[PDB]
Amino acid sequence: ADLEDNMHTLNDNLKVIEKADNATTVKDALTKMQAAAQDAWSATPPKLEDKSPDSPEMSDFRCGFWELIGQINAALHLAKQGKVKEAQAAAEQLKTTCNACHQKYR
Amino acid sequence: ADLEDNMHTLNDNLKVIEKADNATTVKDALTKMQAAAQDAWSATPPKLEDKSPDSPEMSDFRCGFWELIGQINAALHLAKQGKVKEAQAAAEQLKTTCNACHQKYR
Amino acid sequence: ADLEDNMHTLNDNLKVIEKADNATTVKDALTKMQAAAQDAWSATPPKLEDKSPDSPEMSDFRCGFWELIGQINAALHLAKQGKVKEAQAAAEQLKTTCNACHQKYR
Amino acid sequence: ADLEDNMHTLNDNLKVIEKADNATTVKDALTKMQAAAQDAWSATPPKLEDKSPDSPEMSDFRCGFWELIGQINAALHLAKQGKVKEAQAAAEQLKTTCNACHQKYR
Amino acid sequence: ADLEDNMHTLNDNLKVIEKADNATTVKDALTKMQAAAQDAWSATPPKLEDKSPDSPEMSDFRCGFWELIGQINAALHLAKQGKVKEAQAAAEQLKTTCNACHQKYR
Amino acid sequence: ADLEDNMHTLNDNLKVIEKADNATTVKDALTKMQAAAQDAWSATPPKLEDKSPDSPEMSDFRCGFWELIGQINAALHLAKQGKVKEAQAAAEQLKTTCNACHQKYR
Amino acid sequence: ADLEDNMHTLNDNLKVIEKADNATTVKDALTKMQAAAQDAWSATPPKLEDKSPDSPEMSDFRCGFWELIGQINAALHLAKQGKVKEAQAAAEQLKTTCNACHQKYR
Amino acid sequence: ADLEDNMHTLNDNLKVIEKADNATTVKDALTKMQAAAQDAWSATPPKLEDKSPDSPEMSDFRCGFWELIGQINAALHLAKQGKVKEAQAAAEQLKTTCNACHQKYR
Amino acid sequence: ADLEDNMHTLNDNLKVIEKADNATTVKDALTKMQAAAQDAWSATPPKLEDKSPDSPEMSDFRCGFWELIGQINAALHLAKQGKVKEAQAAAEQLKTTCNACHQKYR
Amino acid sequence: ADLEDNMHTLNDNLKVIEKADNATTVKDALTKMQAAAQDAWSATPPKLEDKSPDSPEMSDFRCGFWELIGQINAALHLAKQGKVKEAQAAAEQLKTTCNACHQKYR
Amino acid sequence: ADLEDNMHTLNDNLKVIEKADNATTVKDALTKMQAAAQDAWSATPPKLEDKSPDSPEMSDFRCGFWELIGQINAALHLAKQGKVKEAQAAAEQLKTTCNACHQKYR
Amino acid sequence: ADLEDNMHTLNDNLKVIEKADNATTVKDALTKMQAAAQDAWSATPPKLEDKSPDSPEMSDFRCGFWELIGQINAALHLAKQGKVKEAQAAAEQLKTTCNACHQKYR
Ligand code: HEC
Ligand code: HEC
Ligand code: HEC
Ligand code: HEC
Ligand code: HEC
Ligand code: HEC
Ligand code: HEC
Ligand code: HEC
Ligand code: HEC
Ligand code: HEC
Ligand code: HEC
Ligand code: HEC
Ligand SMILES: [Fe+3]
Ligand SMILES: [Fe+3]
Ligand SMILES: [Fe+3]
Ligand SMILES: [Fe+3]
Ligand SMILES: [Zn+2]
Ligand SMILES: [Zn+2]
Ligand SMILES: [Zn+2]
Ligand SMILES: [Zn+2]
Ligand SMILES: [Zn+2]
Ligand SMILES: [Zn+2]
Ligand SMILES: [Zn+2]
Ligand SMILES: [Zn+2]
Ligand SMILES: [Zn+2]
Ligand SMILES: [Zn+2]
Ligand SMILES: [Zn+2]
Ligand SMILES: [Zn+2]
Ligand SMILES: [Zn+2]
Ligand SMILES: [Zn+2]
Ligand SMILES: [Zn+2]
Ligand SMILES: [Zn+2]
Ligand SMILES: [Zn+2]
Ligand SMILES: [Zn+2]
Repeated sequence: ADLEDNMHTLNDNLKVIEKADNATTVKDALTKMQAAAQDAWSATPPKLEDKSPDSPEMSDFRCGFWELIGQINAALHLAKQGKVKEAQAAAEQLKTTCNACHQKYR
Repeated sequence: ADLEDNMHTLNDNLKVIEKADNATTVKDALTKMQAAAQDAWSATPPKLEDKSPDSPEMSDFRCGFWELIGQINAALHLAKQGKVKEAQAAAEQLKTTCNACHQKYR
Repeated sequence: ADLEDNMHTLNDNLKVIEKADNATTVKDALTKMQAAAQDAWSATPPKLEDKSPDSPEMSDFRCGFWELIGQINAALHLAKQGKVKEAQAAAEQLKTTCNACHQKYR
Repeated sequence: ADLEDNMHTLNDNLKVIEKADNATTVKDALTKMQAAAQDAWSATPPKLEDKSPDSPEMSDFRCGFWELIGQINAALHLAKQGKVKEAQAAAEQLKTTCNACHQKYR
Repeated sequence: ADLEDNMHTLNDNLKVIEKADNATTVKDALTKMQAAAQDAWSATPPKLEDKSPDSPEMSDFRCGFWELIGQINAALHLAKQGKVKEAQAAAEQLKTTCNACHQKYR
Repeated sequence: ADLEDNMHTLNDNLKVIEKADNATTVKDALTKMQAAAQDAWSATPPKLEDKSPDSPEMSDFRCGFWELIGQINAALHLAKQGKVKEAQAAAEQLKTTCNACHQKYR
Repeated sequence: ADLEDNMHTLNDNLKVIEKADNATTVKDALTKMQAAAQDAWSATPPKLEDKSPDSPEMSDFRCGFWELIGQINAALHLAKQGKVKEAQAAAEQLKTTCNACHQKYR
Repeated sequence: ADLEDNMHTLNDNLKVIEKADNATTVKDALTKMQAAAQDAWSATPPKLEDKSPDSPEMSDFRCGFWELIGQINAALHLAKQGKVKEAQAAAEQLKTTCNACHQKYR
Repeated sequence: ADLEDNMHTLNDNLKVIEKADNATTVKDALTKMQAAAQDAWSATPPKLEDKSPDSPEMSDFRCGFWELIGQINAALHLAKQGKVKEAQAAAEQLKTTCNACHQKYR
Repeated sequence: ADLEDNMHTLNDNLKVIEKADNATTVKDALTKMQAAAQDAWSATPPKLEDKSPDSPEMSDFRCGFWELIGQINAALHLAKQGKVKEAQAAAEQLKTTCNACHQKYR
Repeated sequence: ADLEDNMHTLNDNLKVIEKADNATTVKDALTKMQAAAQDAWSATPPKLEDKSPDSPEMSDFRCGFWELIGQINAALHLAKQGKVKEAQAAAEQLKTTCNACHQKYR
Repeated sequence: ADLEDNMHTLNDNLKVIEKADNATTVKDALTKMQAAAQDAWSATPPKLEDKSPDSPEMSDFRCGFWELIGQINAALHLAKQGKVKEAQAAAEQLKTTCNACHQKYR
């Protein structure tokens, strides 16, 4: 998957997460996100095509995915316990990371 | 994944395939369509919910999926061989099986 | 397992599913049922031993089994989500499929 | 494997089946057929190159492989029990499906 | 599975074993009996709930189950060696174990 | 792990189970208790080293551990079914087992 | 393996352990002893065939085997920790178990 | 496991590692510690629940965990080589990392 | 593998990649660099041995590896797609991340 | 598979390879030749049945297979790299090892 | 296992195979023999410790082992087919290979 | 890997072997050699590019790798027992095979 494909995947499964009524739908959504983020953190966004890889921009970009992956895991921790409303809340809090990286680098 | 979830998956991956430039991307997108159609065949569409599980439209519905699952495999055969533009021509040709079921039951 | 033992398995797990009070017992009963039905779909029933493998009755006998596994998958989908009562109700609708085969071929 | 390769495989292992004197030779032959049929049912025969995939010809073609796979499984059921003569008989009965599809579509 | 479910499972496979005509079928019945006796040994029978788990009754009840699992393993030993009649005679013999626990705690 | 390590492990997970608010957390605590009780049953307590392994003390010490592993398995049965409160009441009950062995060999 | 085969296996690995000069070799000998003692505990010795499986003799015979498997597990514990001499002294000690059952049922 | 239970696990295995006399106990303690720290790196500590997921404190909290797993990997590297005392000494240096996090965030 | 062992691995595989003529060779060499960098991130370089595990140079060191591990994944993404000369241009570009860390800490 | 069974396999797959247009087909055919030659090396040809297992013709026979198994691996190396016409030139060159053994022992 | 223990294993399983009454005991004895012979083919016998690794005697010693595994594979091939007496007779021919090595090198 | 790549691998790990101070470093080095030799024995050296594959040169070349693989296994046998000095000695003795094949065919 390219970068855009993986963003589309995270976004879709985020929508599945809010629509869900049970923990298994949520669990499986989060796992697909977890795979899209893993495939994506090594990508280079078009806005950073002329930075060296070592620049603080590109390492802040990598930092955004690791923070994203951290809270995806936190949401999965809740889902695997059956706490559907608490997982949906945790998944909502994930958008702060989404937006922060979008403001700077998208 | 409910039925429309998996319909959305099929649609997204049709779009990934038409724009790809390698067989790896195409292969993986096909594999996801395979997963989606397997989760979808045992579902009752809304417009068929009041007709018996034996009825010929329920048989004709689940027959449509195995025809789809067939041509996905066929396309997947071409992609596993590196034949990327023929795997893409087979994915383009998947739409007439999509339309046929849609005209009848969507 | 022979055909008669698979049928007795299918029937055992309907009682299990109906008396169940949690989703784990239901998913496991529905999993054994999928096992018994997979093994039984290739069998030859006493009253069709007379007949050709490509006869209409044998093609229909087999096709009645593809529809039972279908509905068993749908009910497993609910049970995996923790919806025990929806799972119970979907399994009770399965007896439409048992009856339609029995009338023709038992 | 192309379609012809897989037909050659089924035919060879069918010959191995009649030559056999033990259940393991038979079991392993049937398993190779089972894989050739799986690889083959999504193929398009030259005689159906101009039918749409949804036509009753192509779905009857798919139907022939599923009936074939059903009795391969039945033969394997016998072989895995040690019943060598009964498996060889079941494997012989498979030729009806072979011939029926050959008459129409080969 | 509760205790009663696993008892019915033991019963069913005793019948399956007596009518079997090959070793594969007895082995699988013995395998399922083993899985049943393993889930059941830690359960509490209705007539021993009013009692501490370290009482000799709970100890003798668990003792009966390990006696049963040994006789199933011995029978499974013979079945894995193709001795259908010997394993069948062994399965019949362990009825003496089922009965011993029954006129005690059932 | 020595015997003392596994005792501390048993103790920790009893506390974890009493404060849990979901089934996933009790199941894992029970799973770890099982792994602990399995490593510990073949150990020799300090007050039974001066003794042959076939003495009734070593036999009753090992007897206590199999009593414990049964009660953990019964509790694990309820937890796997989502019955958090029942499994929690079951975990509390097996404290009677921990104490019985303790005022004997500790 | 019959009972006698597994006895010879126990004997061989006792000798292998006494002459070993490292932990890997004792661990594997203890592992094979474990596999031997597991296959053997459900067998019936020649001098206890004239007897019901719930007699104290069959119960004490099976009791001896669980005593043995515990001492092998304790020795395996030390070997996995690299304590060759301690595991070697532990293997020698369980000769007292082999002898106890022998002047009883052999 | 919650954050507090993972911390109690991390602390348990430091005592295990310090009192250990072989490399197998150390590698296994260090493996449990890696488990507890992996599960805890995505948690939210009481005193930061107030705060944004992309706040400096949460980014720092997470980053303090990447350094603890790092050092735990290094100590596992030694323990896997059988260097128990070097492994013990590397683990005792781990408390620099525990302290630096506790001062800021406990 | 100590730190210089894994540095040597990275260097050798950089040379394999520049001279390869297929993506399989490049893919596998990249996978080995992945393994090497995973074993290397948790190591303390000599010139940093006296600075605290918290120090910003230790953080800046282990940050450098994840930047390297990132671009290896990125190159590995291109190789898995068959893009051999672009996977090689990405491996050529890996050197500026090598130099950057070397100028600072080698 | 008896010896002539596996000879037939080798022959069929030589023909698949010469006509293929991709490395996937060639790879899989080579993998099947690998399986066939592994099953075939430990067989005694008819014209060598009365010569001792030590005899130099039995040694020279089983030496011929490892020479064949070698060049199959070598061809398989080229196919795994995508070099389809060089993998096919190596498969064409396999025949001189076939002929050499045939002239001597067929 | 050392060379002498592997030989004692090889000899143990010949007696097992000769006294066996079913194909399962034979296949399992022949499997242990293949294990012992695989581990022993790289050993150095007492009377060749004097000698070079590329000496004619060591090359011959090793080559005598490739022929023993060969014949053990052939006998396993029969035992896997349920031909216990043919398997027994093929194993009794194995002692030609044991003798030829012993005369030269024991 | 080409032939030269694999020779470089064996040589590197041989250097790691003499530098090592523990059995795990040695074990892992030998395993990487074992894989390089496996990948290499089917190769054709430049000096034998004009020999037929069946010539005694090319089969002596294959013979050199099998002797090499035999002693790599012997060294691994020692390493897996913890005998580091004895494994380093066995690994040193391997150079005779290296040199012998280098004199003739390199
Ligand atoms: C940086 C660390 C990011 C994080 C965290 C997330 N996204 Fe993102 N996103 C990012 C970039 C650099 C881009 C631009 C890609 C490009 O090719 O220009 C995007 C884009 C998207 C899109 C648009 C997809 C498309 O069709 O082009 C979507 C739908 C999207 N992003 C969604 C999304 C969600 C839901 C996230 C959190 C769960 C998220 N992104 C995080 C960079 C980063
Ligand atoms: C029957 C055998 C079908 C085949 C083959 C395909 N689709 Fe489908 N589709 C089907 C139904 C019954 C429905 C309605 C489902 C509902 O719950 O209302 C759909 C719907 C879609 C949608 C929209 C989903 C939504 O927004 O609710 C899409 C985008 C879609 N289908 C796409 C699609 C594609 C791309 C297919 C083949 C490649 C395809 N469908 C096949 C039934 C069937
Ligand atoms: C055909 C496609 C069938 C479907 C679907 C189901 N059943 Fe069936 N069943 C079928 C036949 C032809 C027979 C008779 C076979 C014979 O040898 O007589 C049966 C038998 C049963 C039985 C009695 C079995 C016995 O112990 O003798 C039962 C209890 C039974 N079947 C139950 C059952 C249930 C609950 C089903 C749906 C879940 C079901 N069957 C489906 C053919 C077919
Ligand atoms: C349809 C559902 C089929 C079934 C069932 C079987 N076969 Fe078939 N076969 C089929 C077709 C459409 C063709 C023509 C392929 C082509 O490229 O034109 C064939 C051909 C064969 C062949 C010839 C192989 C060749 O070298 O071209 C053989 C040997 C063959 N088929 C054998 C065979 C056997 C043994 C079957 C049952 C076990 C069998 N076929 C089933 C279609 C179908
Ligand atoms: C104790 C050590 C037992 C052994 C060994 C066997 N059985 Fe059992 N059985 C036992 C109890 C305590 C009960 C009552 C459980 C309850 O909840 O009431 C039973 C019951 C049965 C039943 C009746 C189930 C029903 O739904 O009516 C059957 C059919 C049964 N048991 C069968 C059975 C078989 C076949 C056994 C040996 C193979 C066997 N039991 C052993 C206690 C014990
Ligand atoms: C015997 C059959 C026992 C059972 C069941 C349980 N315990 Fe145990 N316990 C036992 C002994 C012989 C000892 C002494 C071991 C020694 O080496 O001295 C113990 C000790 C404990 C301890 C103290 C550990 C410490 O480091 O001080 C604890 C906390 C403990 N045991 C807990 C415990 C729990 C929670 C149990 C049930 C779930 C349990 N024990 C059962 C013997 C036996
Ligand atoms: C019962 C609880 C036993 C334990 C523990 C051990 N042995 Fe055993 N042994 C037992 C019996 C009933 C028999 C007779 C079996 C028969 O079929 O006659 C034996 C026999 C042996 C033998 C002789 C085998 C032969 O072929 O002659 C040996 C060498 C032997 N046993 C060894 C052995 C060892 C080494 C044990 C402990 C590690 C051991 N036995 C324990 C009963 C029991
Ligand atoms: C942050 C990155 C931390 C690291 C690294 C370590 N600890 Fe920690 N720990 C942290 C917090 C924020 C807290 C308090 C959480 C709360 O809910 O109050 C803790 C707590 C502990 C405790 C007490 C746990 C309890 O049972 O209440 C202990 C014993 C503890 N921590 C130990 C510990 C050790 C040994 C560490 C290094 C190996 C370590 N912690 C690292 C935050 C962080
Ligand atoms: C830090 C984040 C580094 C990155 C990225 C790379 N290297 Fe490295 N390298 C680093 C250090 C601290 C050292 C010194 C280690 C020591 O123990 O002294 C090295 C050393 C090397 C060496 C020589 C090793 C030796 O002979 O002792 C080589 C050949 C080397 N490094 C190569 C190399 C390559 C090819 C890299 C990227 C592709 C690379 N290094 C990255 C620290 C870091
Ligand atoms: C010895 C080292 C051999 C090598 C290399 C190959 N073959 Fe072989 N082949 C060999 C023998 C001893 C026999 C006779 C077996 C018998 O039981 O009579 C054969 C036979 C064949 C056959 C015909 C089999 C039959 O119909 O009975 C074929 C088609 C064949 N061989 C093909 C073949 C190919 C294609 C090879 C390399 C690619 C090859 N053989 C190698 C011995 C040896
Ligand atoms: C060389 C290639 C051999 C083959 C093939 C077989 N044996 Fe062997 N064996 C060989 C040697 C060099 C030795 C002596 C090693 C020593 O340290 O003295 C042996 C030894 C035995 C023994 C005695 C083992 C002992 O306990 O001391 C036995 C019982 C034995 N060998 C049996 C045996 C059998 C049955 C074989 C064929 C299946 C066989 N050996 C093959 C060398 C070789
Ligand atoms: C034949 C059976 C060989 C054995 C055993 C070993 N090596 Fe070798 N080596 C061999 C050949 C034919 C060649 C030439 C390759 C070429 O392309 O010309 C080599 C070469 C090497 C090299 C040089 C690598 C390079 O950069 O070209 C090295 C470092 C090497 N060989 C090392 C080596 C070691 C350490 C061995 C034993 C463990 C060993 N070789 C065995 C053939 C054979
Ligand atoms: Fe139909
Ligand atoms: Fe008792
Ligand atoms: Fe940072
Ligand atoms: Fe030779
Ligand atoms: Zn991707
Ligand atoms: Zn989408
Ligand atoms: Zn779904
Ligand atoms: Zn069956
Ligand atoms: Zn029943
Ligand atoms: Zn194919
Ligand atoms: Zn053929
Ligand atoms: Zn249960
Ligand atoms: Zn332990
Ligand atoms: Zn046995
Ligand atoms: Zn957790
Ligand atoms: Zn604790
Ligand atoms: Zn390392
Ligand atoms: Zn074969
Ligand atoms: Zn060994
Ligand atoms: Zn022996
Ligand atoms: Zn290679
Ligand atoms: Zn190198």
